[PDB]
Amino acid sequence: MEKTHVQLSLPVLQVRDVLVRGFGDSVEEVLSEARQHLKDGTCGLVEVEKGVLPQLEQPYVFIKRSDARTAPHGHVMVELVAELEGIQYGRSGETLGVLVPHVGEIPVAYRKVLLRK
Ligand SMILES: OCCNCc1ccccc1
Repeated sequence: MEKTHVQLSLPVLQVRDVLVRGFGDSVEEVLSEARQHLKDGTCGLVEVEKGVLPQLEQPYVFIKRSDARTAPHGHVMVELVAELEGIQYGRSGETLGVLVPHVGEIPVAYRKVLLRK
């Protein structure tokens, strides 16, 4: 029943509000946990600016733009890419943000994406 892509609206969190600053301790774990939280509706997004990544925990999970032509509704097509110690696991387009668990923080916006699953 699982489609290749799912439309999600992700809460955009300010980095200083985030209570759980990463998904886990290895590349494989963070990707796994990020995908589960995305399915459960408990994933937030932090937009990357100077100073943001040092305030979060590695490995990082990024959502990156996967294509240039399809934004049905306002949902940019994205895929997950993890980073640890300067090495990325996946190759994709431009970063839309870094994913983190969402545990009830108040967002500043919602970001519509079409997530490749
Ligand atoms: O083992 C999967 C259970 N999820 C634990 C968790 C992680 C981050 C925020 C809230 C809860």
